[PDB]
Amino acid sequence: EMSCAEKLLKVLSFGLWNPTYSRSERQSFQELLTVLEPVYPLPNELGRVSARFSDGSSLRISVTNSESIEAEIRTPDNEKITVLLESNEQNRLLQSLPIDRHMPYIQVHRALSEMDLTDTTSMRNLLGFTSKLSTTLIPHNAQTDPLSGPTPFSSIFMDTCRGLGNAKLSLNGVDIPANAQMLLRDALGLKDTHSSPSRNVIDHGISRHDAEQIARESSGSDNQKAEVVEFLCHPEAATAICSAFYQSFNVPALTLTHERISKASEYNAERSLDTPNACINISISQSSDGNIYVTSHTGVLIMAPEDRPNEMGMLTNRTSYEVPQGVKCTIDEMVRALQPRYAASETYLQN
Ligand SMILES: [Mg+2]
Ligand SMILES: [Mg+2]
Repeated sequence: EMSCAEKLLKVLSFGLWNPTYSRSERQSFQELLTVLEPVYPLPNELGRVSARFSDGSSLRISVTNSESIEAEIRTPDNEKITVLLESNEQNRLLQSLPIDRHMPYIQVHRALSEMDLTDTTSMRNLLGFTSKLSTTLIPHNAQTDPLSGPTPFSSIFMDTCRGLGNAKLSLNGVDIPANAQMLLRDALGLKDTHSSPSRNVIDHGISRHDAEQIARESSGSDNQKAEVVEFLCHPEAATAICSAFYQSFNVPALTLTHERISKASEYNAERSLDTPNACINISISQSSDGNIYVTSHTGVLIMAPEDRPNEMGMLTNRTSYEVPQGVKCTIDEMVRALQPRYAASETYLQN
């Protein structure tokens, strides 16, 4: 029967919300979608996405600047083919990929029927889904620019302390679980919440011994573990990982959605629900030429007015950037060199 990559390709071609799927099938297909990862795109691509499944199959999807879609599928038989896909109103393919697009509106998605926003777990679950869906590019101004103001990136290492062990993190699609993230925080030298990385890490990256230990705890085949190790030993791996946690990345998105942010906050207060103020989902990618790419997602709750059709949902902010060679893990270096791009979506719970 079909490989995972082939299953995912089918779901994407025909759309996750296809009438023939039951709720239970829709749920199972969403777990396949979790394997999709945004990666560094080629110069002619608006977005590139990659999934490597444990059955040995893989799917890489490229969207050209002209929104042409190509999907390279590798299946256990040794077969390797590139399929041409088209996005239409029926499949919502373009909407079902972790890519940024210019659009006249912030993209709206529907959550699966079983999703809710009761607690930490359910909120992290929703972000697990929305981090795989499309976002709309938003402009910043001097007021909302994460890279402007008196002290851009000043909170970065506290943000990293806050995020590690409390975030979804993948490196080349290899999930780094909570305990491995705590090891990673130690390896960076972030011993306490008011500290910055050790000088040795800044200059040489994470030690090979520390990198091995972190990769060991993580998912992945042995080859994929080697990928993670080689990534971690780069001085700019520390820059990538730390910079990804910046709390101010989503300020443009928060500003344009401030009423619905406020309504969600008031609604949860009123019925005493304990939800986090934000959830974090990060995918870092290094290409075989060594180029490092960060896609960082922050989800915050939103709620539409009572008289509007929707109720509770999530505002997802996607921040994308390259970490250039020679950018060391300091505030000044991040400010000097990083040039992020910002995009958002709104995803609402169903009836
Ligand atoms: Mg790679
Ligand atoms: Mg309403």
